[PDB]
Amino acid sequence: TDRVSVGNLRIARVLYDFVNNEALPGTDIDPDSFWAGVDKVVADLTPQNQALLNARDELQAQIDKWHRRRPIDMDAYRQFLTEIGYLLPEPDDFTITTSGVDAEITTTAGPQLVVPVLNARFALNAANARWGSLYDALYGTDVIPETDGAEKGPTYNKVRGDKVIAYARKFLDDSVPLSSGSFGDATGFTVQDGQLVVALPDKSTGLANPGQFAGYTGAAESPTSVLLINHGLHIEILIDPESQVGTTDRAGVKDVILESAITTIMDFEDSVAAVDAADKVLGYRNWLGLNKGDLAAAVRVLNRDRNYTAPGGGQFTLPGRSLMFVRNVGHLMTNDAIVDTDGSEVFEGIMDALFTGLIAIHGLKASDVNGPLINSRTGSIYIVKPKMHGPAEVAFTCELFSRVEDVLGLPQNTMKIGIMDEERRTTVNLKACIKAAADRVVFINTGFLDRTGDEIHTSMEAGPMVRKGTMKSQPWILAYEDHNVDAGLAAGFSGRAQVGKGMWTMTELMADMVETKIAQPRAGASTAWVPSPTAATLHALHYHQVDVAAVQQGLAGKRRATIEQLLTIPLAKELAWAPDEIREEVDNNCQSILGYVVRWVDQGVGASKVPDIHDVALMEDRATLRISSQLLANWLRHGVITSADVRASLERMAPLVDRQNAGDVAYRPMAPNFDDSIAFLAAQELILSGAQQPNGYTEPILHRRRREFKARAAE
Ligand SMILES: O=C(O)c1cc2cc(Cl)sc2[nH]1
Ligand SMILES: [Mg+2]
Ligand SMILES: [Mg+2]
Ligand SMILES: [Mg+2]
Repeated sequence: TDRVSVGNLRIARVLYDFVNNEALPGTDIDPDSFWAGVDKVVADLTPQNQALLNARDELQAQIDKWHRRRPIDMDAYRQFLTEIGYLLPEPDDFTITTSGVDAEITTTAGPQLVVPVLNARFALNAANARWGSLYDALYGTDVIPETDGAEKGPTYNKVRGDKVIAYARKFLDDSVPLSSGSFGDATGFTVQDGQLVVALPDKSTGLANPGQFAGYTGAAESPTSVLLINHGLHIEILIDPESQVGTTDRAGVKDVILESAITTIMDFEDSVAAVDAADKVLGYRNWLGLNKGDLAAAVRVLNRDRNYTAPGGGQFTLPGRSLMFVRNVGHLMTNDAIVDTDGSEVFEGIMDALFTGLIAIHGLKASDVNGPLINSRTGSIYIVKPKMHGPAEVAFTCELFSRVEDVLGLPQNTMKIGIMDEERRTTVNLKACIKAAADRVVFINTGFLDRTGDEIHTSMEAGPMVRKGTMKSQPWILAYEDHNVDAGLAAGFSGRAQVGKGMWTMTELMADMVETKIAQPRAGASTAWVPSPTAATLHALHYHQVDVAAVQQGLAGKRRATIEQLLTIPLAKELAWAPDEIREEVDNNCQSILGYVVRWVDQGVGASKVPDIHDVALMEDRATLRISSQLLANWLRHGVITSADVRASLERMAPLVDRQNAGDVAYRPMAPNFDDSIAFLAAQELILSGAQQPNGYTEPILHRRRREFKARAAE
């Protein structure tokens, strides 16, 4: 065929081989029984999966027709959504009962990294990013300005280094204050009677709160490092007077190390391009290596844990790696990794649950067959499930997980669930969605891109929508952000599960990140997404300056969003825009699509630093495609713009995207032979067919074009 027959299934040999030879050994699950369970799970769960997808289509069909007869009566609109089953009754108050959850999630607040699992070295970097140098972060980025004269160059600018040092000293004052004086005047550190004691030029002092002293290394009389704790996060003062930086430091300090990326999401969904059996296996194989703890790539090796000395005691170890979640794909797509007897593809999410769940077994244990490094410490498996619509699709995820756990021979509720709030039918039924996963949920979060794509698609027929930039401050999205935090805290998330907020996408603009991203913890988010290990470290500053626990209890019991605000469709007003503004918005959207699409389709890259139309480096996932294509399809549908406008724009934008990828040998230009670039045709189709797509999802077209490209590369 060539495939492996097991019941109604025809399994791609690469997958069959990978599973039996690499993933199964060490798990004590008998191969023939694993494959029987797979057959059974797929046979039993496929019908309901399909039933859900159909229900999505029926609802959207009803809304499309409703809008085609029309301001908007919100009373009648709201009651329509209730009649059809879109808006469901808000259940009574409850508290989640999820148990066996790691410390990283229950108690601590901090940055959360996301990385495409298909890139080993990015995945490895993310795992080791649990601890990072603040000096390197401050020195290498624009947090410390190049004026003056702190300009960066080949040589080490000693002027810049002093700025870094002073910056770090201040942070210490702010986060672990001394009873008198400041770290900036320190001459040394000693450990007397299980207390940190700091040497001043005048006298000496202790911590204003001695309980913030976590541990140390070396002799108590002359420590090689000091370990501090604040708001659950650790701070390490590396002390070494013989160091280059140390010789010039008043107290011999070499560096300050911050606990940064507390948890990481290894991503199988929107940051990766994976359209067939071969791609899935490359992804499963890295997930395997991460869980074994033996993954290593050729630039290297997962960092082992960090050992310290307790204040008045023996040794203790702290986790050196970021706690790994995995984002499986959602309920939509199928993949040829497995087909049935009639040749139709199996649902890709069901597959991920089985395989990523199986592979995750190796991370619950350290052995010669399971590999040396453990992930979860409380025996959990953390799966973020994206793009769910409403509480019934959450319950289906519960059931899927529950069924997988039987096949894997795991205790029930082993497989925990991160509910991404990124679709409108979830937003407005959020409390119900959490309720359906009440014994499994460990995470909710919000974002911009997917949610705004769905916003636009759901109300496609209602009229033209505001510009993408404008969306970020519209009533619905402000309500959506608050209503998430509120639903969460009301379900008892504080001290139990993460409340997360979106990615900082501008990877070179770190000064701005430090200035503004502090808004997310101030809004009571226990975690938020960062695009790099450097960003994780800088964002960790915010959890020191903000007591997320304190903020969360202050927000307790508040109902800051109304259903009316959630349901306020972002229609543009009359007149609204001038020609030049319209063209500018089209260009920006065609550049966004083209810029991301060309690397996805031509090179199978789903996450990278893509310069936007103003050459700013952005790190967005595939959901950039959905928001951009839906906005244009919306503008197209209501005659704000034409198909020829869109094509003229794609043709204008293409050569810029081309020259923006000049430093690439494997890059192939889209201009001037437009109609012969699979990437180009993919970008054009995403728009002109955008309105027909199920909920505006881009994967159907995208996967097919990537398949088409790989097929032409087979000759
Ligand atoms: O929501 C976003 O903008 C966003 C998500 C992800 C995942 C990555 Cl890996 S990079 C990235 N950006
Ligand atoms: Mg998304
Ligand atoms: Mg405090
Ligand atoms: Mg439709």
